[PDB]
Amino acid sequence: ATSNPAFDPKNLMQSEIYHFAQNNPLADFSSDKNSILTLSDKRSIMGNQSLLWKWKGGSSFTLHKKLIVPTDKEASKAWGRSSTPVFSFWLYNEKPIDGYLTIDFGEKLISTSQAGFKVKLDFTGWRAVGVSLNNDLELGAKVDSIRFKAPSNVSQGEIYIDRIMFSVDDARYQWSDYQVKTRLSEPEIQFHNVKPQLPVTPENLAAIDLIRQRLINEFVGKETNLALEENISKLKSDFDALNIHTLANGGTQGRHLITDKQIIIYQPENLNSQDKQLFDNYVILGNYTTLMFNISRAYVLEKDPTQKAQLKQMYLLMTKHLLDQGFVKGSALVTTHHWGYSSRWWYISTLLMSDALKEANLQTQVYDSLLWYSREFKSSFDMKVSADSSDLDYFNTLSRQHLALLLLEPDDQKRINLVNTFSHYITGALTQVPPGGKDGLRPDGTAWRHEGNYPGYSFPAFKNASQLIYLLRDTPFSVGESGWNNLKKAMVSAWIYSNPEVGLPLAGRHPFNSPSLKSVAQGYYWLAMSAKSSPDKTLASIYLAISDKTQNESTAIFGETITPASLPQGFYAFNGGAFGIHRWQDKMVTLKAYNTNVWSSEIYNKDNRYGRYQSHGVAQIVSNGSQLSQGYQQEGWDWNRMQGATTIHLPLKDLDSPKPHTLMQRGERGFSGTSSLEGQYGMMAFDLIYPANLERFDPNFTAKKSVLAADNHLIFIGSNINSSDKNKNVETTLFQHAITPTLNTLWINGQKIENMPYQTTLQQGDWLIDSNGNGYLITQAEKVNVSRQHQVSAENKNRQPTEGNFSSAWIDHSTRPKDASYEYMVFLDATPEKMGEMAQKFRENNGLYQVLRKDKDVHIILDKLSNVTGYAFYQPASIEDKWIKKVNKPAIVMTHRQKDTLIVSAVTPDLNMTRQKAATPVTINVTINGKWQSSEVKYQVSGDNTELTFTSYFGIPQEIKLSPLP
Ligand SMILES: CC(=O)N[C@@H]1[C@@H](O[C@@H]2OC(C(=O)O)=C[C@H](O)[C@H]2O)[C@@H](OS(=O)(=O)O)[C@@H](COS(=O)(=O)O)O[C@H]1O
Ligand SMILES: CC(=O)N[C@@H]1[C@@H](O[C@@H]2OC(C(=O)O)=C[C@H](O)[C@H]2O)[C@@H](OS(=O)(=O)O)[C@@H](COS(=O)(=O)O)O[C@H]1O
Ligand SMILES: [Mg+2]
Repeated sequence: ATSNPAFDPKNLMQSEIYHFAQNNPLADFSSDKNSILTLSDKRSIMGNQSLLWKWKGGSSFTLHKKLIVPTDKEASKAWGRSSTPVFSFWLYNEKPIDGYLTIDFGEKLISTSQAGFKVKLDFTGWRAVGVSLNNDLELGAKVDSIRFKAPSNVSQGEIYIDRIMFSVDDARYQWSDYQVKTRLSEPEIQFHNVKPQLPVTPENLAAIDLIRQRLINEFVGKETNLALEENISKLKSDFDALNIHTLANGGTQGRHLITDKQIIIYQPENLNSQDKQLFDNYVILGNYTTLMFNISRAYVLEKDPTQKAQLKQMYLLMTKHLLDQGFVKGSALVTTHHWGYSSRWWYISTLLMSDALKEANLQTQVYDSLLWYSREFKSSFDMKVSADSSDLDYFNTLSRQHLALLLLEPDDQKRINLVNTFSHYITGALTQVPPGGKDGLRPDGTAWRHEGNYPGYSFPAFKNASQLIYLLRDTPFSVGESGWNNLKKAMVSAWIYSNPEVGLPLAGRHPFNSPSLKSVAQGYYWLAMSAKSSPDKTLASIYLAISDKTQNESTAIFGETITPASLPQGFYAFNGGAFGIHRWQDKMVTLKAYNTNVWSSEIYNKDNRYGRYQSHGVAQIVSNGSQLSQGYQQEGWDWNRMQGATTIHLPLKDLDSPKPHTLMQRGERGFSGTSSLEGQYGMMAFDLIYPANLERFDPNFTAKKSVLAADNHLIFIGSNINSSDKNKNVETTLFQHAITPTLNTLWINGQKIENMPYQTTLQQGDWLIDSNGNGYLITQAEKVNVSRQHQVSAENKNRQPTEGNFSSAWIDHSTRPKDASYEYMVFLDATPEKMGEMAQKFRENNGLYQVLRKDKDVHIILDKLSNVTGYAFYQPASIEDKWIKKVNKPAIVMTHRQKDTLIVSAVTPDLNMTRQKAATPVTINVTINGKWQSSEVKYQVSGDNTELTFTSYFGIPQEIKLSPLP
């Protein structure tokens, strides 16, 4: 504390704190005859002493401090967000008081003399009080008096006060509690309860105790963001450093506990050097509760009985210090927002210490406290299934904590009702199709957070949701088969679209830091072993592949011999992210588009700044293994040249998102994505349309981009490519990868190229092989550039410069000022000898494929290697074709004529929804030439032709096998 006024307009953000760690510490305080002020070193919040106030009822003391109270607007301007000036302090009662402490603000006040507030004194332990001086008093600039009046209707009494503070605080975070009413309240949990109730029986109680034990087992024998410490020397050393001691008639003294978010009320950047030094002595709750958990785990594993007892005493003392510090029911502590980050491992520690807390008579206090602070999560913790219940962050950061809270309930019947209700909650959250863009699983196996398919959030949710189902398995509390089935679909999908990292197009805002299925591995074991007919051989076979375990290892793990899954082969459509996956041998190709319902990219203030082209009709090829080891290197990466994309090559200042904070650019129409045929063949249809008026986006940049994928190959075609500037800098990237000693060779037309730097220009009938063994045959292009070159780029978080050496090739569309086009073919198993053979078949009147149509209405690709035809109806149309005559909606149709049958698939990749509305099915009428008889696809012969009726739900393809009528 200084001689300056509070909120000194001179230095508004500098908190004025009465902590008494300074010379003449009571200088600014006066008392009436019926009050006595002493320092005590018995307990304190900041510095080693607190104000002991002995009083008779109605007696006052006065703090004399000039307050220049800012408006909410002036506070907000000073800090840069919605702010209010706050008055706060800590008080300790050694015994409860039945009445109210009155705090009054005014000028030159005395016992007998503007505005003020009340604090109920019915409690023991530390409590914090924090009120907005502008919004929470029942204030003219001349305030110099803060009068603390003991309650009238109570004969005498005593109170410890510390850390009386004037600060600028976040306007969201002065919360009401059992001591103070503010303008803000986080209402208490009100648990839902499902009927019928399960009875208290030995069988149901035993199942509850086995669920608790199974949780203990998971935490005592590696969690992300759990700073595990197993060295007991280290736990004892950290614990002693808390300087906790039990006091005579109750409570503790030890270092003050504060959450990472509670520190805001101090404005610590702006603290005077004296206050900062004391503040720096606080303990961050996150660290403290992590320590409680590590001690609990060590306790559970400890074989030495002396050490074991010591670890229990350490845990219970930490528990007593935490409760006495005011982390108790009815104590807001001004705020506890983002409570999970500070407390998640406290919840889990209570499972391990449940019997110790029972014996110490602390279980009801710890349960009431955790329940109270959990009210921040009321939307999930109440356990009433809603459109928001499928929250993927919940499944990651809160679901096991939620279970642990319920198991901590002291009454047996209520504990069984809560865990029964939880099982129903989790089942519904894992079963329902949330409307619109809300979080959760989807029927194609995509899994959404931030209103789209998001592996970076779904992968940790899959791990923990699988664990939850496994914890409850084979009990009266087991998750419904419908939730198991949905989660299996999403997790088998993740195995398909990862190799073992998700591709660049699925990286969300973390390009070059893709999530890996390796982090989810244990979830496959958990979900396999929780099957109704356990083990689920598909999920077990994936667990062994991903975890690098052999068939010989399977018997001990699963109780029967299972062969590790081979990599999935064929084509899989995922219109939930307007993508598809083509798999052949050890390669995965991620084909990705975007549309009204699928954002192109997530770009934040410091994430994915150059990610504009993440979903521009990309076709990233990934062999099984590290993507970095295959040359997907962020340093020097040209963000313009995403593999398969058609882009405008821009300087990075122009490619950067035009929004300083968040942009999630959605497309201009519902239709773009993929479809599949026989689980083997795929097609992408991408209508590249830019916004009419977004800064840095050329409103006239357009392209129609189709890909047909079958076996070892993909046919890429593009048409109707345009820009505002005659296709200047408009380019289609064949590939880009870093040059390393392992990635040193390109082939061009049978010649080995290793020089750096190197440039050449190729054209129709030329071919290349990149260092990852992908071959590219140029089948239509005037100008293909190939470059081995030093590149300068910038990293996606802070735009700081990077550099690296890269091999790349791209089509230059500037040679066709209007409606530029391309065709090329990729071989996934290319060798110079096989590419010589494919080039020869291309020169033989194109024995590889034929484009039957390539315009703004339809792209039709006949693959002559596979004998499959792909039809990208960008618009409804009548066509001239052997098989297809007409389609009445934008759609993707595919055909395969085999021996005695014609197989037809159809879909729209349009999800037919908004951010708000549920997807509904689209009816697609596909007329085919000839008379056919036979899948849920309906057909009707109609003259010399056959009407097929497809139902496209969430872009999930349907197919039918037809055979000719005579
Ligand atoms: C603040 C911001 O830039 N984005 C908001 C999200 O926050 C980020 O995402 C998450 C997360 O999803 O866990 C945590 C961090 O705050 C940020 O990286 C997020 O807000 S959240 O309440 O913090 O989670 C979302 C809201 O959820 S959502 O649309 O799935 O409903 O809003 C983002 O904009
Ligand atoms: C999409 C996203 O940001 N997800 C969050 C995680 O970050 C990804 O994973 C990790 C990582 O934790 O190694 C690092 C990068 O930030 C992302 O690639 C991660 O956020 S965190 O900022 O890394 O802590 C997790 C945190 O989960 S936790 O709450 O289990 O610790 O939240 C993600 O899902
Ligand atoms: Mg003090």
